[PDB]
Amino acid sequence: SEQLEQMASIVSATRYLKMRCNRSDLPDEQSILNVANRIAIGKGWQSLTQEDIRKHSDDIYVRLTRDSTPEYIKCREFNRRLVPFIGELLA
Ligand SMILES: [Cl-]
Ligand SMILES: [Cl-]
Ligand SMILES: [Cl-]
Ligand SMILES: [Cl-]
Repeated sequence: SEQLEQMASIVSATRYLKMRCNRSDLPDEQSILNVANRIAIGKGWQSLTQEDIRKHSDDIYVRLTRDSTPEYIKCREFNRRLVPFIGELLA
């Protein structure tokens, strides 16, 4: 599912920021998943569950850690790209 792929990618990138890019300001995993579930339900996505998003996000995260891009560039790319989602997270 592309909606699941999308949501899971946003959640895994946010985990990457928290774990490897010092983003102490971001909410916890439960909060992030709640917000992803809220967002999905607003977008009319009824099939997506927090467990589906969480499981796929785990798998994406592993792929992200293994990617040979320098870690600091990963951080810079995600910090720029997640600005909208982080606004929903902190709202
Ligand atoms: Cl950092
Ligand atoms: Cl759910
Ligand atoms: Cl769930
Ligand atoms: Cl590196």
